[PDB]
Amino acid sequence: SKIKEKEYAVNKDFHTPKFDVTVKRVVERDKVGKESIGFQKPEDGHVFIVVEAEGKNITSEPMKLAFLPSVDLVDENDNAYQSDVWAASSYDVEKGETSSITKELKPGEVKRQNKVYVINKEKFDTGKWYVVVNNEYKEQIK
Ligand SMILES: [Cl-]
Repeated sequence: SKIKEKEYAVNKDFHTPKFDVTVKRVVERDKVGKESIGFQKPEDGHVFIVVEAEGKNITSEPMKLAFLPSVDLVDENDNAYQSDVWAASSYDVEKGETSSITKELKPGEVKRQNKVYVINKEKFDTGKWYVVVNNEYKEQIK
């Protein structure tokens, strides 16, 4: 139809030894970016699936960004998807998240970890989908 975006609220925090990972929402959309920096569109029959997430260092020492837990979009056949780093970057600027990130998070510091996937729309729309955190939690979004 004329519906450009469909949203799935999660709004849950998941505890891992070093980080509390919050998953805010998953968004199905036709494009990412800003008019100033240009827009990106997925190719025919595909959509961008955006998983908005963030991690908070809950230890008393700085921890490396490399240790942030994995957050993956997973289908009913257990295929876990790899984020499109370019689309994710456009989506980040789109949201005003424009600042190089640091290599470590400080104690109590929060770091955005938005993922953007390019998925077949029919597959996304007709199947069951989940967000898997640290290969430890499985949250069904649809
Ligand atoms: Cl805690």
